[PDB]
Amino acid sequence: PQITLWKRPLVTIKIGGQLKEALLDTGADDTVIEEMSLPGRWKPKMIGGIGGFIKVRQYDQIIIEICGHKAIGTVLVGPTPVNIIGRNLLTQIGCTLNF
Amino acid sequence: PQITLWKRPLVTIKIGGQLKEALLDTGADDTVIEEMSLPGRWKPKMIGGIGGFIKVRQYDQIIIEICGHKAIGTVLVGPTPVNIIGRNLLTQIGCTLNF
Ligand SMILES: CC(C)[C@H]1Cc2cc(F)ccc2S(=O)(=O)N(C[C@@H](O)[C@H](Cc2ccccc2)NC(=O)NC(C)(C)C)C1
Ligand SMILES: [Cl-]
Ligand SMILES: [Cl-]
Ligand SMILES: [Cl-]
Repeated sequence: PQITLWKRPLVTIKIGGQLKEALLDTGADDTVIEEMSLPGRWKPKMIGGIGGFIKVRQYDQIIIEICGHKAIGTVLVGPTPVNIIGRNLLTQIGCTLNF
Repeated sequence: PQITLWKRPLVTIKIGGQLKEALLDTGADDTVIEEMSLPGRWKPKMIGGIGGFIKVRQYDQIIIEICGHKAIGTVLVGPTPVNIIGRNLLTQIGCTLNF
C-alpha cells in the first residue's frame, strides 16, 4: 500500500494476542507500546524522545503483524503516549519513504 | 528518492541560508528545529512527545528546502534533541510511506 501523510499514519497491529492501533514512525529507532503483558525475558532500558526519557521494558524476539505483514523484533513496553512502530520493524515489512 | 529505514532517514535541509541535518519523521505532526534565528513574529506552542513536552516558538510561512525540494510553511523552534521534518512539510514535498 501507499500511505499519505495528511493525517497520522495509524495502522492496526496484532501483538501478544491483542489488537492495538499504532503509528508508523520513521523518526523512531525503536518500537514502543503502551503497558501490556508479553511473554519471555525482559531487561530495563531508557529511551529519549522530545520531552526527555522514559523507562521501558525491553522484550526481544516478539512477533507482530502489521497490515498482514509478519515481522519479529524487539518491542519496548512502557508509558508512551502513543503506540509507535519504529524502524526496527518498519524495515521488516519493507516500508520506505518515497518522494 | 526512495529512502529505506535501516538507518535514520537523515537529510540535509536549508533554512535561513544555512545547511542543517534533519530527520524525516512520519510520527511528527509538525516540523521542529533546534534554536536558531528566524524572521517575523512567533506564536506559542507546546509539543508533546515521549518523556513529556517542550515549549516552542511557532514561525509561519518560512522558506525551507528539504533534500533540494522547496517548501514554505510552519517551523517550530525549540529545545528538540534533533531537527525533525514532520508531516506538515513531508506533505509539501509529496512524501508517502510505501510497502
Ligand atoms: C505522535 C508522537 C508519537 C510524536 C509527537 C511529535 C509531534 C510533533 F508535532 C513533533 C514532534 C513529535 S516527537 O518528536 O515527540 N515524536 C516523533 C518521533 O518520531 C520522535 C523523534 C525524535 C527522535 C529523537 C529524539 C527526539 C525525537 N522519536 C521518538 O519519540 N522515538 C522513541 C523511540 C522515543 C519513541 C513523537
Ligand atoms: Cl529489533
Ligand atoms: Cl530493503
Ligand atoms: Cl505548514
